[PDB]
Amino acid sequence: ACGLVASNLNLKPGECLRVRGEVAPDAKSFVLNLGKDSNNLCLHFNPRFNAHGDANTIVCNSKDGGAWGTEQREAVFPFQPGSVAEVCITFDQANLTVKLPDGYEFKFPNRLNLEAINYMAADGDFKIKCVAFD
Amino acid sequence: ACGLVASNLNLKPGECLRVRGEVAPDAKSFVLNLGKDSNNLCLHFNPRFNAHGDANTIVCNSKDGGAWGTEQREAVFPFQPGSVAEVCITFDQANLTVKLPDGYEFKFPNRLNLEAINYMAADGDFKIKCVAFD
Ligand SMILES: O=C(O)[C@H](O)[C@@H](O)[C@H](O[C@@H]1O[C@H](CO)[C@H](O)[C@H](O)[C@H]1O)[C@H](O)CO
Ligand SMILES: O=C(O)[C@H](O)[C@@H](O)[C@H](O[C@@H]1O[C@H](CO)[C@H](O)[C@H](O)[C@H]1O)[C@H](O)CO
Repeated sequence: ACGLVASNLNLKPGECLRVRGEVAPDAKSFVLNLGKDSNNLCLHFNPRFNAHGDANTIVCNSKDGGAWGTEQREAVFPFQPGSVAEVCITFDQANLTVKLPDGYEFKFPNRLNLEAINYMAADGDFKIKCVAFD
Repeated sequence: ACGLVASNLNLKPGECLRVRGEVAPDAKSFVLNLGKDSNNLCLHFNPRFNAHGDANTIVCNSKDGGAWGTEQREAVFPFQPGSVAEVCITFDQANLTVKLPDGYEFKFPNRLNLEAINYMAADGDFKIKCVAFD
């Protein structure tokens, strides 16, 4: 919405999307959105340092034809304000797999049954430095 | 564009944009477009392997409010079909500096009044593997 927006990614099941960015020193929250377009997101990835009453919590959700799905809250938080963070994402028909710094990872269901990821957007307190496709 | 489209790049003067991609084995042409949007390009970078009657020539141009400017052709063509190529681009108010594989570097005048570069699009026989902001 205000950070980097990319489309025509043509990311296929099995392929690895790597994103490296800078976490603001005064970070409250940042967002990575993945999906078909801005209205159809298979992953809304929202680490909240201190936002919406949440402290040190990753919130995940989907968006289907403009409507948000049910929020899932993760158990882990390997992010520090004022540091460099890398996130790696892959997916298949059933699940997205998100790999985090310090060896953490979680799965989030592929609620939209997407077979290609064509859209990515960053927002909030995260400056993208590098994007790569493996 | 069938290729990657990126917006909100916020590339400022003196900053370096690095693009790595695979050139198709039967490549005829590829395009990197940089500017404000699809109608307003401070750089249209178009290596022609075999297109528009041209052979192994880099064609550069600008686009201003939908109108193509005066074409310039460069003297070197350090691109091989079926290989990986990195291109680095910096800019200031006067010129864009394009650094090519095999060390060659050329300048293309900045014909637009751009404070920052916010838009990038790739097209043709070039598959983007990595984008980095430096
Ligand atoms: O605080 C809550 O539990 C509440 O459900 C909020 O998380 C929620 O906020 C939105 O969640 C979305 C993801 O599900 C996005 O992160 C939005 O940016 C965020 O506003 C509420 O629906 C509104 O406060
Ligand atoms: O052959 C020429 O010299 C002539 O100028 C062609 O290069 C020109 O082609 C267009 O050049 C643009 C950049 O200046 C873009 O690359 C367009 O895609 C391309 O068609 C002629 O207009 C071709 O009819």
